[PDB]
Amino acid sequence: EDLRLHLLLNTSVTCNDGSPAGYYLKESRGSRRWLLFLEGGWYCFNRENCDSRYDTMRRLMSSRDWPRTRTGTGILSSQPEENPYWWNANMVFIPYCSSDVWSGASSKSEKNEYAFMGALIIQEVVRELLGRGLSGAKVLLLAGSSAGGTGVLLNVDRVAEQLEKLGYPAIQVRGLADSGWFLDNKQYRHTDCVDTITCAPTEAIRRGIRYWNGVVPERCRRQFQEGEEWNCFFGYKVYPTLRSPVFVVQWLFDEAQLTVDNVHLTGQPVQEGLRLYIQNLGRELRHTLKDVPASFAPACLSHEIIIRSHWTDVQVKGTSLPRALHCWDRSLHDTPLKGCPVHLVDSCPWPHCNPSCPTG
Ligand SMILES: Cc1ccccc1OCC(=O)Nc1ccc2[nH]nnc2c1
Ligand SMILES: *[C@@H]1O[C@H](CO)[C@@H](O)[C@H](O)[C@H]1NC(C)=O
Repeated sequence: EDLRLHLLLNTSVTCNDGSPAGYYLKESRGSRRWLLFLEGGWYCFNRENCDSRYDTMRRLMSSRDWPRTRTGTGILSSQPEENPYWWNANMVFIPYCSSDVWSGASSKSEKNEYAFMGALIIQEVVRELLGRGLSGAKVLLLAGSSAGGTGVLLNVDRVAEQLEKLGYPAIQVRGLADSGWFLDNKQYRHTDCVDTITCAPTEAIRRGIRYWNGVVPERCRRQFQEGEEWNCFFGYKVYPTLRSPVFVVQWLFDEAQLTVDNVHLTGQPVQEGLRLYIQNLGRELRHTLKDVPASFAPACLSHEIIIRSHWTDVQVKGTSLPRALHCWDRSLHDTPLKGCPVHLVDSCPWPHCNPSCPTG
């Protein structure tokens, strides 16, 4: 009940169906910390699959049925028992209603059945919050899970630039990308992109960018250039182009990654081909995080962590995620810290080799 809905006052910034986008807010009068969380929820990339999403996932495409309040959980909780890290922060939950991995900049019109405005929704939320206390902030942490985690990578630097051009260069913009660090790897079984379920992420995102009028960070765009902006949706490719500090949270054996790799576990014995596939996926993920100084990557088969009520339970090398985020805060005061690590990547090679992995 802690977060209260506000629909955007700028009615031109809309969910997929043209209804107003919005945000849920719980203010903390004492605090100059602001947490803006980007909800996840896959994406759609053509008329037919967006139509189907509108039938059975309408809250991800429309505000018409949104409730007036939401309960803050995990990193959005205001109870220190549940949220050791930022329980006293101003809390913002931004519903994902643009189906575009937070990248879109296109309105519904005579040529567009749907609006894809994810990148504009974030900018408009930031603008409207500045009159609600964000103008006094010292840190704005843009966080997100799954498609919202990818959205952090695509938008954190644009939020920084926006605040600079609005006259607030003192607000420190940082990112926390959870479960949004995907690999454009070989699938375990492969299909040509002939419909929605057969379309590999690289091809689905390439089509999505054109359907959404998707935008990516400027430095990444200049590296990959026209026709190749889909590359900037892959964390290991976009991360090195970013200037804002970003903490990366990623399960080594993410269930969404395995799904897009056409791996479906049943509990039956894993044979050698699939064993090597899974072990190689964990090794590749670990490799992409080698030069990411702020990261938390447990060897578990799971998906998302930061808004889960029991997010405090998982540890890597004996350090929980709330502790690692606290150590990250200390490291950004402006040399490593004794017993306060920020780079926590498991080295064991199979899901649940870490005993603190979520049970399910
Ligand atoms: C794949 C990919 C590559 C680069 C960037 C984003 C991305 O995808 C975002 C997402 O949200 N994906 C997703 C997949 C499978 C899922 N199963 N359940 N939720 C799921 C979400
Ligand atoms: C409303 O949003 C649109 C799209 O982002 C933007 O072009 C316009 O300037 C905004 N209007 C105001 C008053 O902020």
